[PDB]
Amino acid sequence: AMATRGANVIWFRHGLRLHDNPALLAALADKDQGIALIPVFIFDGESAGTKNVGYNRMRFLLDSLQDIDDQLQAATDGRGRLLVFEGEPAYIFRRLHEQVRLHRICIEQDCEPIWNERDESIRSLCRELNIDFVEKVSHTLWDPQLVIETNGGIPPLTYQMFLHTVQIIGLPPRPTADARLEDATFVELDPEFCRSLKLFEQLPTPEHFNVYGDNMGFLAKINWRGGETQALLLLDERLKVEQHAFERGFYLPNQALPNIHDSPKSMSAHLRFGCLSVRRFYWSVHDLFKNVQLGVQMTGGAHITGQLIWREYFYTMSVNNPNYDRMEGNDICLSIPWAKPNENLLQSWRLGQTGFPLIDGAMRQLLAEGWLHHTLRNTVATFLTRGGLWQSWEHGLQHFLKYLLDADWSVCAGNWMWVSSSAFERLLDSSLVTCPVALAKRLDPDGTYIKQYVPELMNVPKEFVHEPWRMSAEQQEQYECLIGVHYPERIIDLSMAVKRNMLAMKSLRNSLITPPPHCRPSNEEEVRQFFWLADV
Amino acid sequence: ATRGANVIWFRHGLRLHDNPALLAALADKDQGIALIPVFIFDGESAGTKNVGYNRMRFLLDSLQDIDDQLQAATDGRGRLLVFEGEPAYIFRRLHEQVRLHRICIEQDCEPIWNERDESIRSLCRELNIDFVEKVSHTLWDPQLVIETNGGIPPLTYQMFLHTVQIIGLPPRPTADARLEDATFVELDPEFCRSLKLFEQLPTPEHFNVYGDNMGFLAKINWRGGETQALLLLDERLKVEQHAFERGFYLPNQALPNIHDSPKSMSAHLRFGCLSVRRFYWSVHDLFKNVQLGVQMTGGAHITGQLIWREYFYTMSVNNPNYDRMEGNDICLSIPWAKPNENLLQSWRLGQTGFPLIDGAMRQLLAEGWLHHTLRNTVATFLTRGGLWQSWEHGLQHFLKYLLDADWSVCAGNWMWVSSSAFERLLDSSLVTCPVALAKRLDPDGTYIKQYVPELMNVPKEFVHEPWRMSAEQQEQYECLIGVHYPERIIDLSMAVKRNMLAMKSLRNSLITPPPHCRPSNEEEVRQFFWLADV
Ligand SMILES: Cc1cc2nc3c(=O)[nH]c(=O)nc-3n(C[C@H](O)[C@H](O)[C@H](O)COP(=O)(O)OP(=O)(O)OC[C@H]3O[C@@H](n4cnc5c(N)ncnc54)[C@H](O)[C@@H]3O)c2cc1C
Ligand SMILES: Cc1cc2nc3c(=O)[nH]c(=O)nc-3n(C[C@H](O)[C@H](O)[C@H](O)COP(=O)(O)OP(=O)(O)OC[C@H]3O[C@@H](n4cnc5c(N)ncnc54)[C@H](O)[C@@H]3O)c2cc1C
Ligand SMILES: [N+]
Ligand SMILES: [N+]
Ligand code: NA
Repeated sequence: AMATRGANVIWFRHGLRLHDNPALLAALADKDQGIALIPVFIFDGESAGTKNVGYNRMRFLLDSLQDIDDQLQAATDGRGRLLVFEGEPAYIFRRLHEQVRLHRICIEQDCEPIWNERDESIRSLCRELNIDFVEKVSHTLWDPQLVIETNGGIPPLTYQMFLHTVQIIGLPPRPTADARLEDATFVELDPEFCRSLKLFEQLPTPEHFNVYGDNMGFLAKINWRGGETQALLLLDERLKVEQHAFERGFYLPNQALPNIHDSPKSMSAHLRFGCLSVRRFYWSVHDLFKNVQLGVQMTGGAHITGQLIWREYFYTMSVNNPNYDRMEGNDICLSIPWAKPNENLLQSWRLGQTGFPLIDGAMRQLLAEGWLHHTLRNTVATFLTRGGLWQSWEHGLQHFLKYLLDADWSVCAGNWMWVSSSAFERLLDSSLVTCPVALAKRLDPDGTYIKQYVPELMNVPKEFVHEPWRMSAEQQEQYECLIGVHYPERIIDLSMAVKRNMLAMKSLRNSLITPPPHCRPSNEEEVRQFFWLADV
Repeated sequence: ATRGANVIWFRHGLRLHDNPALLAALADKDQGIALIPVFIFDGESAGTKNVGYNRMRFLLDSLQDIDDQLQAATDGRGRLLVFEGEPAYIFRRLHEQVRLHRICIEQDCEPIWNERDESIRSLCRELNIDFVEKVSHTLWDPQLVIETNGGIPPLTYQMFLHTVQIIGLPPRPTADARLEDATFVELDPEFCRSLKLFEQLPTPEHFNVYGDNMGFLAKINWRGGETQALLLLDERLKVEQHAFERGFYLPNQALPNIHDSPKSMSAHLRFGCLSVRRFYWSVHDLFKNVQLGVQMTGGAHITGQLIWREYFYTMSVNNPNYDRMEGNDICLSIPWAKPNENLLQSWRLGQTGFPLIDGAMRQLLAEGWLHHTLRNTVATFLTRGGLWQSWEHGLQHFLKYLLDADWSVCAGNWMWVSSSAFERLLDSSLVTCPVALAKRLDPDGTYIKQYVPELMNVPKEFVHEPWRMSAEQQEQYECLIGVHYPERIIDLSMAVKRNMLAMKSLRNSLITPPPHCRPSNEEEVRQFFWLADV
């Protein structure tokens, strides 16, 4: 009877939330005619970033599915559930269509080109089966196609060009209303069909996908809880923080040092899985201040609002570029003659065995927890590339894409290229941006951060903790820390590396004479904010 | 002959643009009511009581500007009439010659102008003259702001913003005045003589003001008047545009430039050569159509600067004692040292032996304008950060030699800077150190060698701390301390200890801080002083 009436699918990939979910609303729009809802997620070997993934992000993802499932049950008195499958989407959806007739398959759009093949196969399937393929934009602030269209059919390569494009377009859509689940119908599937199509009964663990709690030697430290429920708690906290900050005259972040000793309050992973709607984030910041805004005069939330648009910028840049995550064949990235892969240096970098305390601390925190402050992401990225080992950013990106809790394909690639390959931004070759030691004394004066993530430095006194090599032979003995034994010797000479790298970047500028269009800082001031530079 | 005429009486508001009083005066043109443009040197109007050569010249420049514009727009028919004498007496005598239907003025909100204005109000009642007053010297009607804040002025800049956020945007500038078809009066030549109507604009010397500023030849770098004001606004708008395009918003991003071109409109704003509403709205309209929600846009800081001016003007409105410590409820009573006339005079003359202080005080005498950071420096040095003398001596000297010198803005800043005992950041010799400050503000001593000529030959390594030259170096560079350049008049190290202690005692004797004019928070201090995040 109900199986004859039919159903709509809301297919989660990203967009892992019930709030501001226009695809979900569309799936629910046929309630009146008794048409059921089938909420589903499919472990694909790909979807939601599961191809190149580590334990920390796997756990975060599983947390977010568990959250959706929980909310589903709670609001339907147990009738509704998240159906989690493992297998190929086209195969799964064709079989499900047989069991109960699918009126619509509804998705939140995934604008990155690495999702095009997956989605075309479902679009193609929907044609053959006469299913309505409903695709709604809500992972990004605006319809990236609209932005690209308004910018002459190509993507803005510069943050400021990006703002100039959306200023023409106007404010982004507000979040949609909440979904009404109380009166939804859900399907009972045949238990033998469920066995056959690999419908999980309990949500799988990371180990089931052959992903274990060991990140290159480090015991995974789980400081975040994935999911829409947490995402909304974190939003509240951040809105309060913004309010206090404004009240106390703090506008731009340059008015306070980056704080790397901070609690795990970041919503970056939540934004990447859509546990938090970026439109809800944008608009609740806007509504919090706009009332108290007086003309063109500074109001609250200005910077945080711009942060969201940085996300928008990189996502949008990627849309029509399958080569976004590499240098060769990528026409928005400069061709820079990086050194040949040196696996020894690459592993040392990956492991936090470089011999520069701050780099090592950042990399080890990365492996353990899967999240770094923007400023530490700059520092290890700069060190790996232009300001250091002169290794291609592509090695850095593949490492980040695995061990970060966020690791948005487009955003991670974008920041990597922006930082490493903007040859014509000469500030970026300066040592105030390069020097990991001076930056350590600024970010971590007392060695608190360094001693935490580089525990062999624990007894080295504050005087030497940033520069353990300056200890004498005797001192290294006294503090149980021998350079080349207990803690690695610096794997490269930074001063000569910087001299060599500048020359090479200047030589590259000379051969182009004129800068081709590439992903780059809008201007020098933008670089200064972006690296949180100390006036100087 | 009972035709009638309206007076537009300039005191401040020295401009034809955005002049609702002028517009009101012109509004009867169709009934053939003439216009009589009037300025009166009455001993005090437009800050002419305690005035030096430089500002008198700026003022005369602005009067000349109005007169030239009046002539150019009427083929010589319209003239600015400038009298010397007492306003009530002058308007009474004028009214006998030609019936006055209205006397129109831009409001002067400072209490120091209440006696003058009430005397004309009273005269208008008696003579059946309509006394018309318009708000256009300030952004909002200061009375409204005060009513909105519980009947008392906001003592804090943030409290002030909070108060105007409730009221909404300030009025836009008015349309331009249409003078071409206007009528003017020809008075009786004898009446003109007996009433001391000038034929040519007076010079400062007519008022016993001479081009010598405490031994300093007056250097006129500024041109008074609306015409010049409108040009400077255009230049400034282009600056804001380029500043926004290159990413600069808060300007903790750029060092203060103390040796910049004479581009400030501070004096023009004080005299009303430039409408503050035109400034506000020109900035706003430049960026609002490219602002997206709550995101940063252009002109944020400059707009705020206009608000600081509003903040201080408003605060003074109902406080005749704004310019002094005793009897002044919004100023903490601080036990300043009794006057030391030698030290005060050394401060005025730039004979303190600290190059930056001396440089700034001499620039002040010669040119009558200083960068905000230099005003801060010489102000904390006189009081609190140095000599421990009352800000009152600082104010009276500023009110004389500055090109701007708004009674309320000047007093308000002097108090904010000198007497905010509870902002401990202001205690730190690190924001009171003129040597460290000079090395940051003027690394090559370019500014110092200009206004302190005797240091001209001192190498860069020594120009900020000349006393560090050996006997031989002092001789070689023609700068003997105590001889060519005075010895430091005070030991700052010991002074800072002494001063911090006194301020601490003050804070400790008041268990709870009374309401007083003060910074809103530490971050505000940081921007106000242009501090290096250190
Ligand atoms: C080498 C490198 C790789 C990076 N990879 C990622 C990534 O995979 N995913 C990711 O979200 N960010 C990435 N970033 C940018 C940035 O460091 C993180 O977004 C930031 O650290 C998140 O912390 P937060 O939530 O407290 O940021 P906030 O300053 O509080 O900003 C809030 C949100 O705005 C967005 N945002 C902030 N900065 C950027 C930025 N530079 N580019 C794009 N969006 C931004 C993020 O969604 C962030 O969560 C990378 C930066 C570098 C240098
Ligand atoms: C002891 C002391 C006395 C002062 N006396 C005066 C004075 O008599 N008249 C005066 O206009 N300013 C005064 N100021 C404030 C300030 O230094 C000047 O307004 C500024 O130097 C003018 O330069 P600018 O036009 O380039 O400023 P901008 O930064 O370009 O600001 C533009 C306008 O905003 C207003 N503004 C800026 N800062 C302030 C401020 N702190 N308080 C009130 N308004 C401000 C002024 O009208 C100024 O012209 C004083 C400051 C101190 C510390
Ligand atoms: N969204
Ligand atoms: N003169
Ligand atoms: Na993110």
